[PDB]
Amino acid sequence: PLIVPYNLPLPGGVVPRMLITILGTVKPNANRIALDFQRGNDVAFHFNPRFNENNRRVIVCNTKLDNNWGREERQSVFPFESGKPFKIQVLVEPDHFKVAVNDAHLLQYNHRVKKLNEISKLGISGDIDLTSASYTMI
Ligand SMILES: Cc1nnc([C@@H]2O[C@H](CO)[C@H](O)[C@H](n3cc(-c4cc(F)c(Cl)c(F)c4)nn3)[C@H]2O)n1-c1cc(Cl)ccc1C(F)(F)F
Repeated sequence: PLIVPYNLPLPGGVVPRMLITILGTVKPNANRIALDFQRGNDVAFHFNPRFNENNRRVIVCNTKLDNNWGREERQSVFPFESGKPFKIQVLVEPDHFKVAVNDAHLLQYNHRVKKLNEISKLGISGDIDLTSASYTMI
């Protein structure tokens, strides 16, 4: 097992064709999950499934620069289920991050932070148990 919050180092940051794979299980009474692609204390890409925001399931994606959150990107397609195993894949593409859950494409998030090499850490937090987190260039 892996400790949560988990820090997956990205020495030399993200680069196109980098495939990050995370394997785990959502906890039985999960409230939220978060992946944080960090550039120091800024968050180039925050991917946040909320099991209950205003009584609705939603994935909120955003960038935090200099302590302030920008323009939220929201989507109602929500494949995570409490108590069930998951596989998240994040494929870094030239102009966006592609996100797939359990081999099904979920969403993409266009790069706001364009200096990709400075996005040096992936924080993985929230209501999950984690078994694997790594990346391979494809
Ligand atoms: C309203 C509102 N309700 N939530 C948010 C923030 O929305 C952001 C996206 O826009 C991030 O999701 C922030 N966030 C979530 C977490 C996290 C997630 C986890 F799952 C865990 Cl486990 C964990 F510990 C931590 N840390 N920071 C979250 O606090 N905002 C919001 C939205 C905007 Cl655009 C601007 C300002 C706010 C503010 F926070 F000030 F209120």
